[PDB]
Amino acid sequence: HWGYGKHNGPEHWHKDFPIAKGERQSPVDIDTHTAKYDPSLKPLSVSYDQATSLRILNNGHSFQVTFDDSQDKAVLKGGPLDGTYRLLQFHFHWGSLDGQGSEHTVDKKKYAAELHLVHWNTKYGDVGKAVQQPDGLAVLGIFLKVGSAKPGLQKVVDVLDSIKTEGKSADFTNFDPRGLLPESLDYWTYPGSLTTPPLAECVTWIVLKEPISVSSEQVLKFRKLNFNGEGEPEELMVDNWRPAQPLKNRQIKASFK
Ligand SMILES: [Zn+2]
Repeated sequence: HWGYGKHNGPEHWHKDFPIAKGERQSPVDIDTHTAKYDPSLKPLSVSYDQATSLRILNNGHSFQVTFDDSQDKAVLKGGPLDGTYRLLQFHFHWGSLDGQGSEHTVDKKKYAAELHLVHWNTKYGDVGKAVQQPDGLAVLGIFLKVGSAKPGLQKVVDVLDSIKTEGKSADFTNFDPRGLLPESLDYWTYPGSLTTPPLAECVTWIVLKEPISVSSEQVLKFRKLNFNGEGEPEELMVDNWRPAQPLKNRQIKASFK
């Protein structure tokens, strides 16, 4: 069973998931000087006004907030995407200390955390089918730096004590993910993969340039979560990030000059 430790972490994943060594793996370092501005890229359309959050869950690798994706309520369109992508869930990756935690890096800089909003292409009908397609998923990635608090994150922070260990969930209705977005929707994009098993090469990555700021107290609460189930030896859920993978034959494109 895979994880982030010495004996089951990212450098082991290829044994159960050989696509780990594939041609379009994520995350990557974003070399800002090499990314080409693409004037044909559209602004991203984030339509989250009718989002319906359902539950918050500790899945043993991260925590996730899940949405009703049975209709087009919270959708991502435009940008590099063709078609409509439904929001299924968001989750985070973070570090043991503020100098690591993000999956993507920017000129090798690591952020304290990274938010992933996972969306699937409605033309494939369900997420299981979408992960089998090269354009099945769109993941919007947002960097977190530590400074001022993010008010729209606090409702999430405050319930994490109720989902400390793997398998715990709670109701998490009426959460508005618009409160997690930075001012600018300027972005980089590239074709990649899921960053956790099964590492499927089904993702159009959209990584926002502008980080959000969160407070030290907010990120400290992430670090109190446990990878373990209740009753097992306590192992803090920290450093749940995959390192940058080889870019290979890919171009990262920027929406902005
Ligand atoms: Zn992720």
